[PDB]
Amino acid sequence: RPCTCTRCIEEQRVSAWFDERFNRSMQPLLTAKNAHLEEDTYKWWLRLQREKQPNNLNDTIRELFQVVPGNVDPLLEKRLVSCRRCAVVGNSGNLKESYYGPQIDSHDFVLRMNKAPTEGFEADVGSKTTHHFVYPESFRELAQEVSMILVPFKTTDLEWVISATTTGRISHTYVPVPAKIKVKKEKILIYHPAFIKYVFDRWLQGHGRYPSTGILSVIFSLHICDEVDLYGFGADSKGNWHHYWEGVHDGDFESNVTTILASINKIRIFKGR
Ligand SMILES: CC(=O)N[C@H]1[C@@H](Oc2ccccc2[N+](=O)O)O[C@H](CO)[C@H](O)[C@@H]1O[C@@H]1O[C@H](CO)[C@H](O)[C@H](O)[C@H]1O
Ligand SMILES: Nc1ccn([C@@H]2O[C@H](COP(=O)(O)O)[C@@H](O)[C@H]2O)c(=O)n1
Repeated sequence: RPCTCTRCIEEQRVSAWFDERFNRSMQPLLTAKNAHLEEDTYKWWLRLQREKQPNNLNDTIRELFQVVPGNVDPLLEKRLVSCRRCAVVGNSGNLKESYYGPQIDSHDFVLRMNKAPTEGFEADVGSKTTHHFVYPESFRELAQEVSMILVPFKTTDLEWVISATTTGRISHTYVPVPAKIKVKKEKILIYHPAFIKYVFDRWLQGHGRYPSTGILSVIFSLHICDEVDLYGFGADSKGNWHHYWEGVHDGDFESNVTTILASINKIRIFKGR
């Protein structure tokens, strides 16, 4: 249905560059229904981190959906709203003294990532979080309201969700990872591995080894939201790349994708300081 915002990200024939890349049939979250991967997609995904002798994926996903919800709506019930407005907050130190907190919090969803804190940074980054993307090597404890979106880069990452909410047996991947987390099982969502390959193939055109968490978060919000505003992406005005509180990816090519999306009004970018 056409959205009721000023513009709608889904709208075709605004930009053929967007229409070529956006695929409305993509499902960005894993469910029991959608979890079968095509062989080529599965082989691509195993190659990202090259784990030795991974456990069978369908067995892992079965066990995963004994623990966390296995029948989420893949677009997080976007069907029940007419205009969903989202803020996607990256980690750039361009948010320092930006005073973007209130405008960030004014959105329906606020999506954060990795170990980025809000505590003590609220005036700049906001206090609201509806969804927060993590992987085992870049988790921090989340407030209890917050949906955790696990972005899996290897079979162990799904195993880790199982373990860290239950037995606490996985404490190491390529680095130490938390053996337990406090996040409630009902608040966990799983980014679909096929949607990672869609991001890589169609949005990044095969640039990088695989997509960064920032660009995965952006394309995910193109699908789940009608209006998307980006904060904390890019360097600051002095050209520094640092975090606001403290190769594998092609950051130039990903940056250019977000610049082009902004130019066609499919997102807005707040550049900060
Ligand atoms: C910097 C880099 O290439 N990181 C890769 C690498 O990481 C390591 C491997 C072995 C020991 C230490 C590290 N490490 O702490 O940097 O290889 C792993 C796979 O074994 C990852 O691909 C690292 O890349 C990170 O992956 C995460 C997702 O796990 C995320 O994409 C980060 O953006 C990326 O740097
Ligand atoms: N200086 C920065 C810092 C982070 N970022 C974005 O925020 C996302 C998460 O940052 P971290 O991986 O450093 O936690 C990155 O993958 C990137 O797209 C950015 O675009 N500019």
